Amino acid sequence: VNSFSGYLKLTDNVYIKNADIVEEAKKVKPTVVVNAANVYLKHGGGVAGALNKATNNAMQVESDDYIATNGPLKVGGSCVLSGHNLAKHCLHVVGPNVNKGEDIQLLKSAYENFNQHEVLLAPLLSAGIFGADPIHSLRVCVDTVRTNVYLAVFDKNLYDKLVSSFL
Ligand SMILES: COC[C@H](O)C1(Nc2ncnc3[nH]c4cc(Br)ccc4c23)CC1
Ligand SMILES: [Cl-]
Repeated sequence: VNSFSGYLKLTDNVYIKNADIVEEAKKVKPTVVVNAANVYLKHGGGVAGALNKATNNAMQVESDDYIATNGPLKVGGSCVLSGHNLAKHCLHVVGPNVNKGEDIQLLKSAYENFNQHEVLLAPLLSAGIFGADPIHSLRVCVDTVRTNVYLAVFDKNLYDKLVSSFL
C-alpha cells in the first residue's frame, strides 16, 4: 500500500492521473520524482522548469555542480540527485528531444532507467516541449517499465485522450 491517490490503473504496474507533478510531489513526498531533464541539466521550462522553480532554484544549483564534476548526461541516460522539498530523490531522465532531431528509439532506453527504482512519480518522457507523441510515450512506458510508476499528466484534455485511446 502506498499514498498515491486518485490514479486510474492502466496495467499491473502503471497508474495515471490528471495532475500537476509539482503539486503531486509536494503532497505525496515520493521516494523518487522523475524530472524530464536534458543532458546539461538546464531546467529552463516544461516539467524541469516547473520542478526547479518549486525548489527555489536549489535543483539548478545542485545540477550545475553535478555537470561541472561529471559532464553531460547521455540522451537515454539518467542521474539520481536530491529531491529537495519535493521528494527524497529526483531521477533526472533524458528522453530524446524531437525538436533536436534525436532518435525516438532512445525513448525505450530512457524509460529503462525507471526499473532501478521500485516506485516512482513521473511525467511522460519526451512529451510536452520535447516534441514526441504522448500516446507513443505512454505505450513505451507500459511496455518497458516493470516497477510501479505513477504518471502525472498536466493537461486534462491530453489525459482524457491517453485514457480513452489506451490499448
Ligand atoms: C502536454 O505536455 C504536458 C505533459 O504532461 C508533460 N508535462 C508535465 N507533466 C506532468 N506534470 C507537469 N507539471 C508541469 C508544470 C508545468 Br509549469 C509545466 C509542465 C508540467 C508537467 C511533458 C510531460
Ligand atoms: Cl512540458
